[PDB]
Amino acid sequence: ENPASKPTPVQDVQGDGRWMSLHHRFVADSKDKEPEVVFIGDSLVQLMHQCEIWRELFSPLHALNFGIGGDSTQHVLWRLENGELEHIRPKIVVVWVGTNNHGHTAEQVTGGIKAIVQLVNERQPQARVVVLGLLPRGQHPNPLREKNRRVNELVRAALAGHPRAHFLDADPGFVHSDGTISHHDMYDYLHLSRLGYTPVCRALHSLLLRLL
Amino acid sequence: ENPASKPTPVQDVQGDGRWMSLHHRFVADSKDKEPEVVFIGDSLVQLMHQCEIWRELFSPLHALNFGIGGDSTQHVLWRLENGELEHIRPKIVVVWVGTNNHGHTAEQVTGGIKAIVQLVNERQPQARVVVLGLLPRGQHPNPLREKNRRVNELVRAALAGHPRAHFLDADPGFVHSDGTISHHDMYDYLHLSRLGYTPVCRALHSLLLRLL
Repeated sequence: ENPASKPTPVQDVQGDGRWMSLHHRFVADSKDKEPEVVFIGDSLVQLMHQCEIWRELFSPLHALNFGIGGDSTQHVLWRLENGELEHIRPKIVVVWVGTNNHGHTAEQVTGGIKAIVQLVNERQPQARVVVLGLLPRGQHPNPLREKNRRVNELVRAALAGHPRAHFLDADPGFVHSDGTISHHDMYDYLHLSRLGYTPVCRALHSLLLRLL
Repeated sequence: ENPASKPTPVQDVQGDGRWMSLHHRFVADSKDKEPEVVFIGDSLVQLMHQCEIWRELFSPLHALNFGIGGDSTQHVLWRLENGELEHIRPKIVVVWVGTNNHGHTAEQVTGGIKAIVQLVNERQPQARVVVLGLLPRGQHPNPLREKNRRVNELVRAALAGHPRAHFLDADPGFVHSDGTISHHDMYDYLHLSRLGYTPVCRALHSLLLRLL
């Protein structure tokens, strides 16, 4: 198996059960609500709900945010299989995950993203899927930039022939000419500041509006 | 040794060097600035700079935020020893760390907090130190709540006899009568929402103003 595409929950090694609490909250959300758009992924998804305004762009679209910080592809795959797509019939599912897949190759991460798209295509066949590219990270040039770029190439190639599957590069050019990423854009060179989120969210929002 | 009080940097096992970038940024901050207050700790400190307004309460006090998500006590101790207290002469240092010290007992975590206070007392003897209590976490009752409470008891007892060392319980009562924490307060039952931050920041700000 590709570990990136074998669905598995996060194991609690801390003791407070937070990841399963989040999953259960989302399951309840889907049971009780009727979203047009559901967003799922890692902290870049989750903190959009706080740290960008979410309220002005995405709230109007009738959206649920199932981001969880730290998730890898296989965790998002498990969550979609285990309740978060039940009781709903979204028009669009937005996926943003793979930057946390440490120890997986770029090809394995791509297989995890492809597996997520396929599950959504099975469980929610009416939905369009939007996959976001993995953003650059690290203050300076480093292997995860190359990795992330290579996933993006491979995912873009995989989705090119997919009528209702859409790859979106949301990066406005966070890596400057000198190789650096500004902490004004990503405060810790991974996570977006409010300023970082603006261009990202703008780009997503445009696409969503087109599709919708 | 108590692992919580043996200073050690976070080892990069991902490859993008972000933790050392953050440390180096803070070192540069201290080299170039003249804070009256420096805040140091984990993500509860770091995201105050974003996710609470920071700008209206803490900015006026001439403050630097050296929070880093994921740090344990020993990481904060290393960072203070390795450059982040150089070139400055703050009136107050605010410490908030120990919730991430997984695998350390409550007594070991307390020893790490005590070690941090002692280092600040050595390197910046004019400064008052403010330690925040560890907040509850997890949606429901769990061992980390008891752990965190027990650190708070032990730290409060340790600091009681310390003229210029101040323990602040900033918890307004996030654990409700039914044992639960609301995701409106902590979106993932650890990290504070903007709403969660308001009472916390209010309480800190009051204390700071008294002291100052």
